[PDB]
Amino acid sequence: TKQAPGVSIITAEDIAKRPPSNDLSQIIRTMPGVNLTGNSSSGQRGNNRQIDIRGMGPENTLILVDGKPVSSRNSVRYGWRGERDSRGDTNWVPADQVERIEVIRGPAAARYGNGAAGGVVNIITKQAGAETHGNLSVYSNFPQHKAEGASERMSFGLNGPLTENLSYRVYGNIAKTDSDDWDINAGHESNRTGKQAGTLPAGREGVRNKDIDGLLSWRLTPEQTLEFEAGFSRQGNIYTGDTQNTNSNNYVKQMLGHETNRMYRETYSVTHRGEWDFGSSLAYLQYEKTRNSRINEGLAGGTEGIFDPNNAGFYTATLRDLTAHGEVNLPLHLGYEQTLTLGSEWTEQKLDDPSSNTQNTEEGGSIPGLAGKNRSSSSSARIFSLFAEDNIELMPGTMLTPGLRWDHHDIVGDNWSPSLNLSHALTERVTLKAGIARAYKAPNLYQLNPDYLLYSRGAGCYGQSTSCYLRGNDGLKAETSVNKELGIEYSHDGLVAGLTYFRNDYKNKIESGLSPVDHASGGKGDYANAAIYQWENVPKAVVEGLEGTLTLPLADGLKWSNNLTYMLQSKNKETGDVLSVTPRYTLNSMLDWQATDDLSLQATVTWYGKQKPKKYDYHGDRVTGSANDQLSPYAIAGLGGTYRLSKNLSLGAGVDNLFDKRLFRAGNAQGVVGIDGAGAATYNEPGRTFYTSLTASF
Ligand SMILES: O=C(N[C@H]1COC(=O)[C@@H](NC(=O)c2cccc(O)c2O)COC(=O)[C@@H](NC(=O)c2cccc(O)c2O)COC1=O)c1cccc(O)c1O
Ligand SMILES: [Fe+3]
Repeated sequence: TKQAPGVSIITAEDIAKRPPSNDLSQIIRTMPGVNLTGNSSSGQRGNNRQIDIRGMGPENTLILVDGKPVSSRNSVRYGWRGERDSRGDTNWVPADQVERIEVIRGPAAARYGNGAAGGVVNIITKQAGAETHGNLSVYSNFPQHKAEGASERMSFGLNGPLTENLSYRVYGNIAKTDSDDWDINAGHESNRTGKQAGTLPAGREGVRNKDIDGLLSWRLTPEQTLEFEAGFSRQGNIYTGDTQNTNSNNYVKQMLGHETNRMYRETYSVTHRGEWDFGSSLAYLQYEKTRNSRINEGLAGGTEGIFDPNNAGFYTATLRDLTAHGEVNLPLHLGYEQTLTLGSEWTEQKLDDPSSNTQNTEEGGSIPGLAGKNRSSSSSARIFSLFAEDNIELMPGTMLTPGLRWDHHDIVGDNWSPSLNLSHALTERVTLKAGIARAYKAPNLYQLNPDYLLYSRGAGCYGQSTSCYLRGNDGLKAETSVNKELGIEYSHDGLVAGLTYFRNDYKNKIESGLSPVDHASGGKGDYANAAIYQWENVPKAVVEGLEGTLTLPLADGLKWSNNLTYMLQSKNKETGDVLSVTPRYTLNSMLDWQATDDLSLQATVTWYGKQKPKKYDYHGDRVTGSANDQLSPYAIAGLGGTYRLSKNLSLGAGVDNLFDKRLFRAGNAQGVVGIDGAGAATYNEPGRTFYTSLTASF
């Protein structure tokens, strides 16, 4: 099965029958437990949604490629409301070179450590064979409404042997998703008056991709393998008017249709793999270098996250991320039969950002200990980590898996993340699973940095109208979460029925603070002597929900599958507001008809439940009017198919959103001056869209 309790596999076959436009989030999000959301509740950058596991936010979803971390979004400014203007990190590997995807949710993910408090998504690539193989994949879609951006995608792969002990695989992808038209939300925008009249919330950003990966596998002995791989990728956007607050100016408009951010991502990795008598061994060194070049934005008030016209032009933020990992695996023959794993891990994150730390203090007054001009660009953190797993067979069919992970973060201090995972055959058809772990979150380098400084004259300040600063805070604690799950699954002859309950108790969630810690001195007029807030740890928050699956084989050629997410709770227990905005439930339904040996056909439905916006504004006050708007439940249906022409050639074709259900971003969630709020209506849902596809492979 592709769904056990806590875990989902997506195969290459699934990727082909629900072909993604471009980013994998599209298909990853259809698993149980998984949503596609922003990180907090502002609605800012709300068309830039990313994979969210059990409502824990997408910063707590750790993305791996072939077991190796992706850190690139940590190169984008982390803003006052916990969003980055980033597309996330699931669009680095092209869909057609993926062998499979693993999604691991809650207690089974905490053993991976930093940033897995929601879970892990591990994107696995196809590997070289016994003979030389390769493929050519093309995809092209066609929206009904021309406003919306079409997508085109071309990718190859090519792999095989060279000597008897030498293998290679390479692939390369070129793709484009056109942006939505700059005006796509016209007539649907929130009410905009005075200076802000005419402003627009934006449609989906476009992107251009170039990815090129090369790998050599060398197995210098029967027991010993050595891999070298390098990746070069580049995403450049197509800008369509998006700004943090939905305000506009002339620089914004000048840039409509142009590249305004480009991310270059380079990865190099050496991996040694060892298999002998006492068991298995594995170690790797990865260097990820991310360059994030974008137009300078402002860092104050309504000017936070809009192109700054006084400082026109590009800056480049640089992320050097360094990862090395070691492990061994020992079968142990003892009074209980078992498997032991011992490992270290070391990472370094260097961040150079010459832009984010440049807000100055001439208006709100200055801040003792913080220079107003030429603050450092630099941040870094190292975590060292040790861990051990034991995989214990109590009695055949029953497994107990304890592990301990310890992490030393060189600023925040020591973390202890223990875990315990149980599975139990109760019957030959029924299996009970339980897991309880404490997962780990390192503050990001923006939260942590006393030189990172934002400003507002009042509207964004919690509990007051005066000017205020927000400041990074090196005193911060790590976020930890006690992720519980209890689940039960019937499985027999492709009949599958399972239901899991999960609760994550969430401690020290980091977030812009509520009380001033101090006041600056000096500055101009009514803004002088502004209040100073920091990034704080929220003492307690909770998420809670249900994951279900049901799979029935209607007849031989024909399979009916369903995945269910239901979100019971999502609560900042300090403020009482919600953490993320999710749909109350999500049901995904596929019917799969294997009509002939050669022709497969697929119908799908997704039902999304209601969605509620935040209740409180940036002041902490209760919102009014269109800031309260909710999104009603809706469903999206789709048909597609794949017709095999030969061993060497298949064709695909279908329609996403059969019934043309469309939604439109009206703005951000709350009122500001001149720009009424849009509540939960913060994203654009695309309409009917035809697509075709073609895959040739030897
Ligand atoms: O969405 C927000 N703005 C909107 C809506 O607010 C406004 O348009 C006005 N605004 C206030 O009167 C205000 C009254 C009382 C208190 C204020 O802070 C006001 O701004 C004017 O400000 C501006 O025109 C611009 N703005 C600055 O230059 C600025 C420069 C330095 C410092 C600033 O604070 C600035 O606004 C752009 O502002 C906007 O478009 C918004 C969000 C989050 C936090 C904010 O502070 C926002 O203002
Ligand atoms: Fe302001």
